[PDB]
Amino acid sequence: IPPIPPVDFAKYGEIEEVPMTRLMQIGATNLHRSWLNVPHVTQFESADITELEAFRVAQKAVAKKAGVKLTVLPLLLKACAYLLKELPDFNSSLAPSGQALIRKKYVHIGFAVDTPDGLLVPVIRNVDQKSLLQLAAEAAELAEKARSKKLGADAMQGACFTISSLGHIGGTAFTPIVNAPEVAILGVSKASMQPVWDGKAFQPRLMLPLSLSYDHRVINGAAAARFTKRLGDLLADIRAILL
Amino acid sequence: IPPIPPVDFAKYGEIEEVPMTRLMQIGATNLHRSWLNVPHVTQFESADITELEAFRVAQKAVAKKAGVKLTVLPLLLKACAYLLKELPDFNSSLAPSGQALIRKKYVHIGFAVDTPDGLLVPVIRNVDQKSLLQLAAEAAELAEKARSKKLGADAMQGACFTISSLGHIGGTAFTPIVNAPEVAILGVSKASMQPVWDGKAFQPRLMLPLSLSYDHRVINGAAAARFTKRLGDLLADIRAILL
Amino acid sequence: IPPIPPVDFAKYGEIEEVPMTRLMQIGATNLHRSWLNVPHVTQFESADITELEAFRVAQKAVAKKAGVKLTVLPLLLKACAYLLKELPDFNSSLAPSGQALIRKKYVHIGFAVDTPDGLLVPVIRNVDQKSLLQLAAEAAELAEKARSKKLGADAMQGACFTISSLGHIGGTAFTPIVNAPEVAILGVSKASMQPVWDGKAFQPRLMLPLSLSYDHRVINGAAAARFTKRLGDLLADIRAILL
Ligand SMILES: CC(C)(COP(=O)(O)OP(=O)(O)OC[C@H]1O[C@@H](n2cnc3c(N)ncnc32)[C@H](O)[C@@H]1OP(=O)(O)O)[C@@H](O)C(=O)NCCC(=O)NCCSO
Ligand SMILES: CC(C)(COP(=O)(O)OP(=O)(O)OC[C@H]1O[C@@H](n2cnc3c(N)ncnc32)[C@H](O)[C@@H]1OP(=O)(O)O)[C@@H](O)C(=O)NCCC(=O)NCCSO
Ligand SMILES: CC(C)(COP(=O)(O)OP(=O)(O)OC[C@H]1O[C@@H](n2cnc3c(N)ncnc32)[C@H](O)[C@@H]1OP(=O)(O)O)[C@@H](O)C(=O)NCCC(=O)NCCSO
Repeated sequence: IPPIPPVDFAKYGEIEEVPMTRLMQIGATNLHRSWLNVPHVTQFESADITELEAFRVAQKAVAKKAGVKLTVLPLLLKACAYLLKELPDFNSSLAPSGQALIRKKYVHIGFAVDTPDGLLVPVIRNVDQKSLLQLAAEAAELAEKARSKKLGADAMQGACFTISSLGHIGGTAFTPIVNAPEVAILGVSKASMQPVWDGKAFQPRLMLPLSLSYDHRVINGAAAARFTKRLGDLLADIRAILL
Repeated sequence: IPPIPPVDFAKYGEIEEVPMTRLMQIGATNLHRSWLNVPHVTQFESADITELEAFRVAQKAVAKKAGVKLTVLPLLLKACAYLLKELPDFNSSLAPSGQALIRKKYVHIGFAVDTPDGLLVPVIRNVDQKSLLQLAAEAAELAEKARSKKLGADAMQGACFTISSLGHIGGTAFTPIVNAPEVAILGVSKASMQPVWDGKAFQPRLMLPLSLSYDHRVINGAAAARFTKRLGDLLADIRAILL
Repeated sequence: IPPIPPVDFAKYGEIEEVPMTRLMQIGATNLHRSWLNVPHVTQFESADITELEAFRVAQKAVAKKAGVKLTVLPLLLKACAYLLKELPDFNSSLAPSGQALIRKKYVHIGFAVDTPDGLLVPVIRNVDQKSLLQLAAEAAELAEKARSKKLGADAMQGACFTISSLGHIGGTAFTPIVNAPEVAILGVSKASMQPVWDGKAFQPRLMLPLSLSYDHRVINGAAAARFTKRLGDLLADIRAILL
């Protein structure tokens, strides 16, 4: 690939060189490798989490008794685990021959944590088997280890899918980069109150923005529009996961 | 381009290898080729199809008498053909010297069909010369041949522009990949009722999400913001095509 | 990278070859170089410019007396200069060793101008030191020189960040390409009246669509969600820049 020509940046004013941490560098190399290997598409959707939110907030007592804080992330993790089992193509990777998919029968899910030194993506194993407060507690433990640089490589391996959550900061949508050899990544942005038409008038519903980026060699657009659609349905009524 | 390192995925759980159809593989190779050759931008827009819809639905009788089903796709196809003639840069391809555009004086348009074996994009020739019920009928014939694997290569060649429609499934917007050597692709997502300000109060209008991805070497951003804008205008009043 | 196979386009109809200007070609080569080097993410946001607009429109008299026309671009330029100093990572470039950032202590900002021959991006130097009517006047001078092909290379060098504005044409959002070796680019689309919930009811606020694309090797997603968030806040009350 052509390189970018070097520029004497100090011609224009005062410059200062600050160096990258090895995590940045590792991170930089991996994203570039994914960017060049994966033909990326992003499918955007909005889920009505009006009732999910009222549940989350009413279980605050139980959550405080268990020592966990229940945010939207354990709820996303449960729903995606369920879906990764209903739509296995999303749970798989392109074999190195380029002529097969390796379907994973397990569901481990990574989530992006933002630390001073760079990005880490700890993995929760067998997300499909834990409950909302287990996932709540583990998510929190892995994030504090990540931030403390006390997270060990054992816990950043073997993920099938990644959730990248910026809802705590802001934003309307974004287009995340697939962590190859995974095939998809859900980005989550900030929930807003919005008018949603009911057939007769607009009702304020609390809408969660979802951005699913995917590897188009493996996933075609209708399958991904279908994934986001089912996720939007599961989050509108999480009791459907009981069925 | 660096490859992605192989991972023993079976360390983490049970795996199963399922193979890709030759269509997937063909598809995979082509998208990767487009991804690396085309600097992609996506321009998003929403068109008010409140009146277009009421027309579509009122002509249901005529459509049933002709045996066709009239969806939004023949209407998109007519409007894009008209526009591909008003803005010829969108109707062209970058010559292999890299120093010229080959302007096509014809309008043939492909549309993405989703089949069990992978994606096919049949082509309707001379879209600019057929009527809404001709395009309606041909679209339907080509899609059933595509699904029946009875579509023959003659009909997947010489397209100038592609429409990729997921409105039947869901979604807010997405970023399609340009089918090189074409220069643009319109993605269409699901229409929603939305509040649109009239100067004094918000009115429910039925809004169609459009995502136009384009080859930025050939098309600059203002030309594409202008294409989506004119398309939004043509769909708001399709009688302007008579002018 | 594999090339795209040549197609005899004249099999399908009449073709015409028209050639690219040297600006297109230069432009084409640079975008391709950026596309392959930068792993791109776009973060979308909306800023409430209801009060900013009423200010802009009330200062029309002062502006007419100074000979300038004050649009939203000098206001974007001031706010981004302020922010490029609060968040210096956005004001920097990846050193050629790939292991350091070169932090620029200056703020010069480029803006995309659309001319018949192709795209030019003149640079305003030391944006952080000029006022709204200085930036208003210079922006206008550089754009008319650009359009007159009388802009000279001196003025297209040493930029730290680019603003690409299509608000004058239309569109909901788009994903611009980073001008390497810069690390981010703000795209601006058309402002719309929109319902924004106040805790009790929806209020029409005039919303500006922002699309920030960035070089993910250098900028991680939470930093960019934070940049767009602060910009949305500065534009909601530009007096915060006085603080
Ligand atoms: C650890 C975590 C992954 C997840 O955090 P979390 O458990 O959702 O929440 P948190 O950080 O504790 O913040 C929680 C508050 O914000 C709220 N919030 C979280 N998601 C929200 C959403 N999507 N919408 C609105 N509000 C949200 C929580 O519900 C919570 O409310 P209270 O303060 O009232 O309890 C996140 O802190 C993080 O670091 N994200 C970084 C992701 C990233 O950097 N991606 C970059 C790569 S881009 O390809
Ligand atoms: C054949 C077709 C292209 C087009 O189908 P179509 O003719 O528009 O409609 P359909 O499939 O018959 O479904 C029609 C129903 O959904 C509705 N629908 C279609 N577009 C709609 C839209 N954009 N918004 C809302 N509803 C829509 C129709 O109007 C119709 O309504 P009724 O059932 O009441 O008549 C589509 O079936 C298909 O396979 N699309 C796949 C595209 C794709 O996979 N892209 C992937 C690559 S991503 O880069
Ligand atoms: C010179 C300029 C950069 C900026 O123009 P400007 O100073 O904002 O405004 P303008 O062109 O004079 O048009 C101004 C009118 O549109 C309005 N307008 C500008 N931005 C607006 C916005 N974001 N929302 C709504 N309206 C807007 C102005 O406020 C102004 O209103 P009046 O006519 O009532 O005064 C632009 O003309 C241009 O050429 N943009 C091209 C960008 C581009 O091509 N990008 C492509 C690469 S894509 O990666």
